Order: sequence, then structure tokens, then C-alpha cells
Amino acid sequence: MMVISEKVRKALNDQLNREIYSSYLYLSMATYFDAEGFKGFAHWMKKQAQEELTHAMKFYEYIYERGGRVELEAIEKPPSNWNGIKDAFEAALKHEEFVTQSIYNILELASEEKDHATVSFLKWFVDEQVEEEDQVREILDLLEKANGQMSVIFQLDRYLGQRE
Amino acid sequence: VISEKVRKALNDQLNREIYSSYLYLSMATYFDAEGFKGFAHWMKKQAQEELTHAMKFYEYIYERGGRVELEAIEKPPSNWNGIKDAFEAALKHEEFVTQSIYNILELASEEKDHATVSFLKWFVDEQVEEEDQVREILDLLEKANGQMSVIFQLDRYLGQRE
Ligand SMILES: [Fe+3]
Ligand SMILES: [Fe+3]
Ligand SMILES: [Fe+3]
Ligand SMILES: [Fe+3]
Repeated sequence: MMVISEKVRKALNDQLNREIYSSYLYLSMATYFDAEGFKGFAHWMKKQAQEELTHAMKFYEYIYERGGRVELEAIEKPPSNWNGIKDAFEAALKHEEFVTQSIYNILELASEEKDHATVSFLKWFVDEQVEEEDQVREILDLLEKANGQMSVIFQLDRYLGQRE
Repeated sequence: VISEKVRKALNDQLNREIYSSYLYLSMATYFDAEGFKGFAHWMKKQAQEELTHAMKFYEYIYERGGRVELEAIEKPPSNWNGIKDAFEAALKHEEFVTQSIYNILELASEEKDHATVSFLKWFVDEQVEEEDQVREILDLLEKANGQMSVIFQLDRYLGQRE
């Protein structure tokens, strides 16, 4: 059997695939940062790529817990270049704002269908998306306040390069 | 340090490693659907290992002065006719990759890029054992006929990979 509906199985599978793209996007942003000598922003993005894969593999395991199957879809080629560190991090946030709506959308579907086990599974991703967004809002506020003082940007590079 | 054409060769390979990760993830989605968690486990560890491969390439390209551009990743197959057919597919994939890496070793050696050929030589060593690992599992699955008792033995054996 499948104790989840197929509209829900598919929204979950759709979201697993979105997390994979998100992982690959941030790896793409790391390539831009690495090319521009910002090895610390690059390490932050690599760490974030790995995080998205953790998100992806939570959806994977939930689908198999509830008797569905996962289908991997093609992954779009992501952007490889941005105009400045700010432009990249703004793209990060717009994407995370998009991931946040995607999750809200799946949670209303689950709620509409009264699949409340999926609602409670998704609550963890709702909370985490607030960190995911504020993470980036914090970096953007610091880049902004940097003016363009390269001493300050490099101070931020090095500290984001300590991400555990 | 490091020419263009070897960069495009090293970049193209980086993308192939990304796809290999994704291929093995899709094999795991098949073993999971069919109820073989041991096999699915092994494929998930393989997929991880494949990302460390792509990032050894990543980080070497930047060590030696080049840029990585990431390309679209093709949809991989989702289903196979039995465990053995899946490992047959994996072996044809690894055989292709190993050859891709030997092919690049001869390009870098042609233009006497000795530090690249030395890096590419660390690796073909580790790849050939990735080939021979997949290769022996297949041989085990061949040996097994389709005796499900033995299929299950390997599923628990392989499910213990770390
Ligand atoms: Fe995520
Ligand atoms: Fe995220
Ligand atoms: Fe590999
Ligand atoms: Fe491989």
C-alpha cells in the first residue's frame, strides 16, 4: 500500500527535487566565490549545499516511511556568475523565500487532505526555513554595512569560513 | 598553471562525477522501493563517495588556477529488471568513467602537465577499485542465479558498508 495520497507523495517528491537543485545552486555560488578569491564565502556555500542534501534526504526517507517511492528528476543548470557578493547573497535569499513558500504550499495540501502526520513532519522544515532566510539576511546586512571596505568583507569571509 | 583544454576536460569529469552520485541515488530509490535496504544503503554511501570525488576535482581545479562551471544534470534511470541488472548498469558506468579518466591522463601527459598526471594517478588507482568492487558484487549476483536466499545475504552484507 501507500498510506500517503499521491497528490501529497508528488508534492513531497517535487520538494525533494527542489532541495537537490538548491544544493547545486549553492555549489554553483561557491564556484563564483572561489573564482573571486573568497574562499570563506565559498566554504559557507559548500556547507550550505551539504545542508540542503540533508533536507533532501529527510524527504526521501519520509516518502519511504509512508509507503511511497522517490523519482529523481533532471536538474536545471544553475547560474554560474553574479555581480558582486551582494548580488549572489540576494539570489540566495530570493531562492530561500521561494523554498519557504513551496513548503507552506505542501503543508496546506496536507492540511486540506487531513494528512496530519505530514503536517507535523513538515513543521520542522517550516521552522528551519526561518533560520535559512535570517542566515542570509544577516550576511546581507553585514555586507551592506561594510560599505565597500574590503578589509571588512575579508573579515566576514574569514568568519563565514569557520562554519562548522 | 594549468591550460584551458585540460580544465574543460577536468570540468567535464567533475560534472560526470555529479551525475554518478545522482545515478547511485536513483539506484537507491529503486532498491528502497523493492524492499532491499541493504542495497539501498550501499548505493547511498556510494553516492556520497561520488560527491567527494567531484569535489577533489573541484578543489584541484582551483588549486591550479581554473574555474568550475556546473552543467545541467540529466534525469537518471529509475528502474531496472532485478538487482543484477542494476549492478550491470553500474559497471558499464564505472567502466566508462575509468576510461574517461585514463583519457584525460593522456591529454595532460601530452602537454607535460606533470602535477596533473600525478593527481590523475592518485585517482585512477581509487577508481579501479571502485570498478572492481562493483564488478565483484555483480559476479556474486551472477553466482547467486536468482536464489533469493543469497540475494538477501548480499543485501545484509552490503548494508553494513560504512
Ligand atoms: Fe532546504
Ligand atoms: Fe535552504
Ligand atoms: Fe567517482
Ligand atoms: Fe565513478
